Amino acid sequence: DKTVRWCAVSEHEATKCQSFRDHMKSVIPSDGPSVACVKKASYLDCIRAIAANEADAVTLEAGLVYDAYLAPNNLKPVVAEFYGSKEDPQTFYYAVAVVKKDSGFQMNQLRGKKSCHTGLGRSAGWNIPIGLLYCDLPEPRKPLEKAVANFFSGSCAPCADGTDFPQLCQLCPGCGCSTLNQYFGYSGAFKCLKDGAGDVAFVKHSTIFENLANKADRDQYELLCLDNTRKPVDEYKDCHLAQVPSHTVVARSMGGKEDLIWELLNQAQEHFGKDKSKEFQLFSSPHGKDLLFKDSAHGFLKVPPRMDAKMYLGYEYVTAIRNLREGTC
Ligand SMILES: [Fe+3]
Repeated sequence: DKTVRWCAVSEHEATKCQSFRDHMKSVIPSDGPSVACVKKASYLDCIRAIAANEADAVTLEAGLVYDAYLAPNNLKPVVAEFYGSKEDPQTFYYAVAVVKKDSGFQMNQLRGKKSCHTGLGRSAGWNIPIGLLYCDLPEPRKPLEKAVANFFSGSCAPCADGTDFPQLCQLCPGCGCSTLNQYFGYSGAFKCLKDGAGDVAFVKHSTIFENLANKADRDQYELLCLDNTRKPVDEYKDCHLAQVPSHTVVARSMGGKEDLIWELLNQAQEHFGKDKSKEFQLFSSPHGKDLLFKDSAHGFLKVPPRMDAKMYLGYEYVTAIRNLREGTC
């Protein structure tokens, strides 16, 4: 069943990918799916490599799936992550704004505060919050990156160009686009908040639970709700910025190996899915969080035949992104 060339971003993911390869070989027969690992410094290099037929698959944050669809890449989503539980699979999650208790400010008082984002172009960390704050940003609002930099009084926006928009990396110099940057991703943005670098972290509903095991510690944090009030972190269903689509594995439109990608991942979730193995775990890792797949994922679901990015994401989310680039107040 041939080999799937997986694209790992940076060393932590590369290590998890090698383990994935090794463990799959020990359980899957020389007749089944195998995994090869291609290491890149950023997801952008992964999209390039896959379009150039040098790699086959990579799991992309949903907000990045739309971009990957554009030419000359035209990658398509083939396998989606799902969350919650196997009994009731959720193909969406909640974007929330975590803050520290007693910090004294609401959503409409974010101007001048310091922000921690999962990464530029990502759903919860960027598209949803910046989409909501768009008109609050000072003019000229284009380029958006600078308008955001001027709005806050220091930020960490992984993957943003620190040369053109220096304040966007004030909280994480260089704005590294990988786990090499300790403040990259959901847990990285949260650490940026915990460490006291930022005042707010735009992450998902499970993020704080993934980083603080004791409720007493979580009680020192809160969420910013859209009605300009705050609520406990366990009340995200009644205090979130929006619901967004699951992250998805993408592949080429031509000779993309989506059939083998699904076969690989479907067998992988049975052998190494949640609570399945004591040797290897697809959804966790001793090397870090959200490596290759999100830790909050509980399994995979195959994307319908030939579905493209726009259709996968849905009209509501697609409109948001488009309205982020355009915008009018
Ligand atoms: Fe996300």
